[PDB]
Amino acid sequence: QLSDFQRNKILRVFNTFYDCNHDGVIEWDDFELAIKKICNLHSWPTDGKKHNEARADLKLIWDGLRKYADENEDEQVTKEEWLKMWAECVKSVEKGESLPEWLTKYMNFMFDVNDTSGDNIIDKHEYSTVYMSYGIPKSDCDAAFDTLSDGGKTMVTREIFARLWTEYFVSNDRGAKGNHLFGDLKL
Ligand SMILES: [Ca+2]
Ligand SMILES: [Ca+2]
Ligand SMILES: [Ca+2]
Repeated sequence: QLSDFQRNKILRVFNTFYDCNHDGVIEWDDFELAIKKICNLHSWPTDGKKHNEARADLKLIWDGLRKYADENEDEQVTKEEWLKMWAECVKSVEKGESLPEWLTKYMNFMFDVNDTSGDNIIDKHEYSTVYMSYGIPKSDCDAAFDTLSDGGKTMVTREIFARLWTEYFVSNDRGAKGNHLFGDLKL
């Protein structure tokens, strides 16, 4: 199963990015929250393309996560179910098979949220603008971004971001740069 390192990486994300209302479970309510949070960030109209567009993708993502981790079918993902899922989902990515569809779907969703200007590149400002809005300190965005972009040597494109996403969730390597996808970890 998952090491202390992996567990904590998987939990850190649960508590930070998924459990918006901060009550200890994931539900549709946390997603209506995200949508609000990102609209406030980018000043999208409550009813524009981006708002409804985003509401569609999250309905998909949620529907994906929950037909996947919600063993007990009550429309709620517990940390217990989250971890139980990730356990087998991880040992299955290190046996050859790729991620679940909903998880790629969230990754593209996140990428598009970052890539404000829409040139297919996350620049340092766009990055810190997002991740500061989830509580990650400005300095942990700068330390992170220098790692993910490789002091400027690598362009953070949709493709590169997806590969860092997988490293984050699955790698048991402390040296792996995808570890700092969501803000700098002291390792
Ligand atoms: Ca919640
Ligand atoms: Ca449940
Ligand atoms: Ca950009």
